[PDB]
Amino acid sequence: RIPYKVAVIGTGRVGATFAYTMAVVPGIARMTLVDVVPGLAKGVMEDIKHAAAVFRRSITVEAFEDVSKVENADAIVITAGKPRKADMSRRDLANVNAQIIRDIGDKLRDRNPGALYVVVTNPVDVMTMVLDDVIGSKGTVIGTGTSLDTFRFRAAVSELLNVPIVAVDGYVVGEHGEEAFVAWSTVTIKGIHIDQYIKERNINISREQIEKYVKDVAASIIASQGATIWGPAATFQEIVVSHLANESKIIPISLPQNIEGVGRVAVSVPTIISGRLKPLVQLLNEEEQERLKRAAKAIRNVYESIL
Amino acid sequence: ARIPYKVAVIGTGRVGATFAYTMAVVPGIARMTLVDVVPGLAKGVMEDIKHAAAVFRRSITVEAFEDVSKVENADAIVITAGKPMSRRDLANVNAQIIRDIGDKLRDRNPGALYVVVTNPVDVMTMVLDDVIGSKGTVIGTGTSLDTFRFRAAVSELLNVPIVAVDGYVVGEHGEEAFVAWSTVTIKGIHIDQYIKERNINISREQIEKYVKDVAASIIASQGATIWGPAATFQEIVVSHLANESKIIPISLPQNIEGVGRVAVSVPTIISGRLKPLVQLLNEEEQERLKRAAKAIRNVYESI
Amino acid sequence: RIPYKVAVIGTGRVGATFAYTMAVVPGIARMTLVDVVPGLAKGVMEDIKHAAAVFRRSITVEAFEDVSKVENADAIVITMSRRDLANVNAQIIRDIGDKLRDRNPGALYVVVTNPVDVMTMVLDDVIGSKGTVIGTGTSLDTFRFRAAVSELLNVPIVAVDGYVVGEHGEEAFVAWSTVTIKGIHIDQYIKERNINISREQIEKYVKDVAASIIASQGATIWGPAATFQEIVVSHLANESKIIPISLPQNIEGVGRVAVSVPTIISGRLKPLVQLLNEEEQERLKRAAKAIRNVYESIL
Amino acid sequence: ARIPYKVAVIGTGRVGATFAYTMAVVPGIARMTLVDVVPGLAKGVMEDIKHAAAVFRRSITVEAFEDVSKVENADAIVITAGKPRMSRRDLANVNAQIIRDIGDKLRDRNPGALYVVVTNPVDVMTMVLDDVIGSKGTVIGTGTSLDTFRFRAAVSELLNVPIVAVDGYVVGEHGEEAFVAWSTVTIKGIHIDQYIKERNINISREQIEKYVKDVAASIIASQGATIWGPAATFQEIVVSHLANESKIIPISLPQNIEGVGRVAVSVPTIISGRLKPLVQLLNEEEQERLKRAAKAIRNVYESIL
Ligand SMILES: [Cl-]
Ligand SMILES: [Cl-]
Ligand SMILES: [Cl-]
Ligand SMILES: [Tb+3]
Ligand SMILES: [Tb+3]
Ligand SMILES: [Tb+3]
Ligand SMILES: [Tb+3]
Ligand SMILES: [Tb+3]
Ligand SMILES: [Tb+3]
Ligand SMILES: [Tb+3]
Ligand SMILES: [Tb+3]
Ligand SMILES: [Tb+3]
Ligand SMILES: [Tb+3]
Ligand SMILES: [Tb+3]
Ligand SMILES: [Tb+3]
Ligand SMILES: [Tb+3]
Ligand SMILES: [Tb+3]
Ligand SMILES: [Tb+3]
Ligand SMILES: [Tb+3]
Ligand SMILES: [Tb+3]
Repeated sequence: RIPYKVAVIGTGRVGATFAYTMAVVPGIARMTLVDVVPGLAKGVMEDIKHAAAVFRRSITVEAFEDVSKVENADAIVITAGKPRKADMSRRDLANVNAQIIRDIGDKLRDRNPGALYVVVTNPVDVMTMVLDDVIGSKGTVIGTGTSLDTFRFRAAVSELLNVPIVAVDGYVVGEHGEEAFVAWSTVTIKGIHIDQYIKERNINISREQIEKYVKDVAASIIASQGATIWGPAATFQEIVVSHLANESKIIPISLPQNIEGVGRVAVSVPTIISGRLKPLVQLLNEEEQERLKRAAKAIRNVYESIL
Repeated sequence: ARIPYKVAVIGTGRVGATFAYTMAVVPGIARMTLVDVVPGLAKGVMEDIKHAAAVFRRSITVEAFEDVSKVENADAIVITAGKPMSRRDLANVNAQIIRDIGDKLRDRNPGALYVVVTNPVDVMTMVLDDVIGSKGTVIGTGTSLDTFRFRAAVSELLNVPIVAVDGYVVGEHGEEAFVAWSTVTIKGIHIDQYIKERNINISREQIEKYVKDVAASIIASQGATIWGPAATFQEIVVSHLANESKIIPISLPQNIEGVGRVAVSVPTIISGRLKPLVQLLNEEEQERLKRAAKAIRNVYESI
Repeated sequence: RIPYKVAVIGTGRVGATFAYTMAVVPGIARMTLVDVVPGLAKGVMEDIKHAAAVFRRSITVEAFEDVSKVENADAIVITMSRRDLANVNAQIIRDIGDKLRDRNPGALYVVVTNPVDVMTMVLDDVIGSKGTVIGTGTSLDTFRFRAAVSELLNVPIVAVDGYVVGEHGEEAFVAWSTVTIKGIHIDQYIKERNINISREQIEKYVKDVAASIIASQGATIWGPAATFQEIVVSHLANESKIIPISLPQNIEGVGRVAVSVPTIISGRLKPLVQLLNEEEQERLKRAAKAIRNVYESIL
Repeated sequence: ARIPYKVAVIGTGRVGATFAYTMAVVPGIARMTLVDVVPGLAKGVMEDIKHAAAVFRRSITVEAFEDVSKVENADAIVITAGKPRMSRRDLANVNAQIIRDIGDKLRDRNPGALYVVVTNPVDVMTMVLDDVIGSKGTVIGTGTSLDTFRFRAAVSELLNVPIVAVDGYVVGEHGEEAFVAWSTVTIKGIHIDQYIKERNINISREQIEKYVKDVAASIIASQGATIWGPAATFQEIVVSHLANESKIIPISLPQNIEGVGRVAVSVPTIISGRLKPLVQLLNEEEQERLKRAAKAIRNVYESIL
C-alpha cells in the first residue's frame, strides 16, 4: 500500500508492461503515462484501467503526449531512446541518446523534486551519468544497470542445477552489456557457495557453462520477440517499490559513486534500495573490485567521448 | 490462492504472452505450458517470464511447444489462436482452426477447462464444445471483459471507487452486448436511485456511449485490447481451478427456452462446475437474451 | 484496494484475530476496535499496528470501550438450551443494534452471536432499512466440511466445492448435490476410483475434528477469523463469491426467516435456493420452520 | 513469493499458532511442522489453521507433533518463548538448559536449517544454541527486529507520515538497552532531524523513544504479551532467508566485534541464504555504543554454567 505517483516515459512494449505490473501487483496507487506517439499513452492507460477493474485495484491514471506535463512524480522510469543499430558503435548510441536523456531531464527537472529517476536507455551507465548531471541535487538518478542481468544469471543457475529460483543468490556487476561480470564470490544455493554446492552433488556444470547458457537464453529471447519485455518490467517494479516502500533490498543498479582510483562513475554494484541508496562494494572480493575499476574506467571513456 | 494445477496457453502472441506473465507474477498458478506455431515464439515468451518469476521470487515450471499435440494433463487451456470482415466470414475461417486445436487436445487433457478467446467467441465456444463433448468443460470469454469495461466506466463517471461497482454486460460478445441495468449497483444501491439521490445527472445512454468511445481509443492506438483480456483469463481460470464460485458472465453452452442449446453470456457461477444464472436478469433482459441467443445460433448455422 | 471502515465489536481471541487478518491480508484503510474491558481494544490495536509496519501496510486503527463511539463504519462484525440462550442473547443484540443503528448508515452488520439465525432476525428488526443485516450461519461449516473431504479423499483443498446449509448448529446439513471434486460430483468421483468412504464417515469426521479443536484450543479461532474476512471483503469489494450465510429472506410456506443457503456476496446479497435439489429444499423448509418457531417465541 | 521449503514451529501457544496462521493465509510458505509438548495442542491448531487455508484457497501441508525429535528436514525452525514462569543470571542459566536440550534434539535431523531464537535473554540464548548447532545449521535470534518495526510505527504515528516512508534501525542488545541508530532514521530519504526542522514539528528524539516504551507497556497491560508484531516479524525474516530476498533487518547474529570477540548482537543485517552483518551502516558514535552493548552480552554469556 504506497500512496506515491510513478511516471513512465515511453509507453512502448517495456513501458506499457511496466505500467500493467504496477496496476495489478500490490503497491502503487497513482500513475502518469507519457509517449510522443499521439493517442498511444491514452490507449495503454484505458486498457490498464480495465485490468485494474478485474483485480479490484483502485488506481488513478493520467496519460499525456508531452513530458513537460509530468509533475509531483515520486518515481520516473525512462524507457525512451533509440535502439542500437547493427552498424552503430557504443559511442554513436551514446551520442544519439545523450541529447534525448538531456531533453527529457530538462523538461522534468523543476516539476519533479525529490523523485527517483530510473534510466533504462542504453548505454545505461553513461546515460545515468548524463541524467545525473542535468538533475543534480533536484532528485536521485539511477540506471537499471545489471539488475536484470542478475535475475537472468540466477534463473540460469536454477535451471542448470535443478534448484528452485528462491534458493539462488549472487550478483552480476560492472558495466551493463557484453562486459558485465558475475561476482562468483556472492553466488550461493540455499546459502552454500556455488563451488561447494556443485562438487558435493557431483553436478557436471562449470562457471563457463553457466555464463554461456545466460548468453544463449538472452539471444533466444532477442531472436523471437525482438527484445526482453517481461523480465525488465518486473525489475523496474522491484527497484521502484523497494525505494518508495523503504524495503532495503540488495539489488545491483547503475549508481553514480566514488570508485577508488577512477572517480565519480555510474556503475553497478550490489546496492541497498530504500529511501536512500547505498552501494556495497565490500560484498565483492579484492579480485572482483579490481575488475569493477576497469568497468568504471571503460564507462568514463565512453562518457568523455560524448560530442 | 495457491493451486497445484497446470494451465496451457494456446497462442502466445501479445494477449497469450500477457496472460502467461500474469500467471508468472501474481499468486495462484505455478505450472504452465506455452504453445505457438511461430518457431521460437513460445520458447522466447517462456525464458522472459522465468526472468520475471525470479524477480518476484516465485518458483514456477514452464514448458514451451510448437505443436499443440504436445499439451498433456493440462487442467485449463486458454485458446487465443485464429484470425483477428463480417461475423459469418470470420466464423468459417476460425471454426476449422478451433476444430483442429480441439481434436489434438481432447484425449490427452481429460477434464480440462477450455477457455475460447477466438472470435466470434460465442460461436467458437459452440464449435469446440461439439468436438470436446464430455471429455472436458468448454467455455468462452463472452462478455466478461465487456462487464469490467462497463464497471470501469461507471467508476470513472460517477467518481466512485472501482470496488463499489457491481453489474453485468450480457448476451452476444460484440456490438449487440447489452448492460443488464437491473444488476447495476453502487455499494449495494441500484444505480438509478444512486444517481438521482446524489444529483449526478448522468444518463444510462452517456455511460454506454463512454464505454464505446473508450473501447475505440484502445483500438486506434494499439490495434486490440491486451491488458484487460489477460487479467480476465486469470480471474476465470483461477475461479474455476480453486472452486472460488465467483459470478462472471462467460460464454456457456446452455439450453435457452425456445432457442435450444447455445453458448451465450449470462452471469455464471465459476467453480469446478459452471452454472448459468439467467434468473439474475429481469423479464425484459431475458427477452433480449433469447434474441442474442438466436443471433449466435444463426451465425453458428452458417458454418 | 478497499477504502472502507470495518468495525469489530468484541476483541477477544476471534475479534483480535479478525482485526489482524484485515490488517495483513486484504488491506483495509480504516479499522475500529471495540471491547468493554478497559485497555483491551487499545492494546490489540497497538500490536496490530506493529504487524502492519512489518508488512509495510498503511492502516488507520481506532479503539474504543463503548459501542456508541462506532460511527461511519461500512461493515460491523459482532463477536443451557438454544431456546433459552435465544431469550438472553436477543436483548444483548437489540441493545448493540440500538447503539449503532443511526451512527452507521448503510453498514453491513455481521452477526456471529448464537443462535445466529434467530439473532440475525432480531438485529434485522432493529436496523431495518438503515443497513444490511446478515449472520455467519453455515459459512464456517461449509469450509470445515470441504477440509474433511480434502483430507479423507486425499485431494487438494482447492479441488473441493459444496455447501453445508440450513440452521447453524446440530441441524446444519450437507447439500450433497452441490459436492464436487474438480467439478465431478462426489458420488461419481468415489465410484470411478473405488474409494471405500461413505457420506456418514465424512460427516462424523467433520464433527470429531471440531470437537478436537474445542478440546485443545477452547474455541474455534483461525477458521472463523478467515471466514469473517472472506464475507466482509466479498461484500465491500463486490466480488460476488457464493458463501452460505444467515440471510433474512422469503422461504416458500414459511415467509420471512434468516436461514443459510448458498448466497451471492456482493453489494447486494442474493440467496440461491435453486442450487439445492428438491429433497434439500424440503429439509431447508423444515430448518426455516424451526428457526421461525424460535424467532416467534422471543417477540 | 512462492517457496517449496518447510518451516517448523516449536511451541504452539499464542505466538506459535499466530505465526502458523500467518504462513497459512499469506503467500510464501505451504509446508509446516507444528510442535507442542501439550497433548493434542499442536493437532487442534493445525486443524483450525487448515480451515483458514480452505477459506483462502491455499493448498498447504501441515503435520502436528508432540515430540521435537519428530521435526525432520526443516529449512527454518522458530523456537517460540515458553511460559515466563526471577533473577537475571538465574533466568539465563535455567533458559540455557532449555535451549541446549531443544538444540540437541533437532541438530542431526535438520541439516542446514535456520534456527530462530525468541527466548530471553535473546542475544545470549542465540550464542548458547550456536554452540550446540555449530556448522550443522545457521543460528539467529530475533534481537531488535520487532523493536525496529515498533520504532518505525511510532515515527509514522507521531510525524503523521505513511509507514512506507520510514527507514531506520534499533540496534544493540534487545530490551531496556536497545538503542536507536539515529543516523539511519529517514523520512522518504530525508534524515529525521532535517525533516522535523524544516516543518517546525514539535517532536524530539526523547518524545519518540518515550512513546515506543509507553505503547509497549499498554500491549503487556492488556494482552499480557505481544502476539501480532512478533508473528509478523518471524514471517518477514524466514521468507527473506528462504526466498533469498536480501532485505536488511537487525537480528541477533553471532559475529566478531573487535575488543569483545564472539558475540550475538543486533546490527542491520542482510537477510538472505547467507546472513551478513552491516556494522558500517552505523556512524562512529553508534559503533562505540554497539561495542559496549556487545561487552554486556559477552559478560552475561561468560557467566553461564
Ligand atoms: Cl496519449
Ligand atoms: Cl515442439
Ligand atoms: Cl466477432
Ligand atoms: Tb559487436
Ligand atoms: Tb557486441
Ligand atoms: Tb572484453
Ligand atoms: Tb587484503
Ligand atoms: Tb463471404
Ligand atoms: Tb459435430
Ligand atoms: Tb453488429
Ligand atoms: Tb430524495
Ligand atoms: Tb456522532
Ligand atoms: Tb444438544
Ligand atoms: Tb434431525
Ligand atoms: Tb418436482
Ligand atoms: Tb542467584
Ligand atoms: Tb531492568
Ligand atoms: Tb540506559
Ligand atoms: Tb565516546
Ligand atoms: Tb550440573
